[PDB]
Amino acid sequence: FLPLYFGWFLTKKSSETLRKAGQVFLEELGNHKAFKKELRHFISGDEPKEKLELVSYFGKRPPGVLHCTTKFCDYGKAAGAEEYAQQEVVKRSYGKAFKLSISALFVTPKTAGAQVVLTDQELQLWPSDLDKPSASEGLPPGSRAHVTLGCAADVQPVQTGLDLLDILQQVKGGSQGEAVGELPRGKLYSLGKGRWMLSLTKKMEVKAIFTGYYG
Repeated sequence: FLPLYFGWFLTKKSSETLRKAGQVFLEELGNHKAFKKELRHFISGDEPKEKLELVSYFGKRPPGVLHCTTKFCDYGKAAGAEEYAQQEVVKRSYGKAFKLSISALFVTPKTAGAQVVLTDQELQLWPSDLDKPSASEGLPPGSRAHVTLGCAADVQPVQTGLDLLDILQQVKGGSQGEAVGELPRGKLYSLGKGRWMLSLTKKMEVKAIFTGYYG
């Protein structure tokens, strides 16, 4: 019977490779004071001065090896769960390997992730009844696809996908900056309100298995 959720779980090698790249990006935001000051300000505003390690702040992360979620099923209880799981494409894809393209890394006051750009084949596994469709209104299907690398202590890692969409909505408008500058792996954008996106000069391909997770 049905899992807590379905998704693509990264292999040991790829999970550590993405983990490290996330870490380094947090350290770059934290090592340069233009960047840290602004993130620290939309995190804590005018709270008592306090030291902040971004890698520590984003220490919380959903259980299990790193993953890109498709459908939350809650063991059959969530809406659309049986209809998702009965699909031949899902049955067929279970236990099989995929490669996920990571196009960007992003951080907000609530979360740290990697944007996934799904192939057309992988989109056949993307559900069509996701919550808040207004949030991705006018964006291609599969826009919120992501791997959550960390989130702040009182944030549900589901927030990560909404944070990504919000960034993609702003960049569809053009309220993206010109890049604040270059980092080793690409152009860095300050979108405002403590939101940062690193657009990778070259996409990272990470290996993963499509399967189900139990709690």
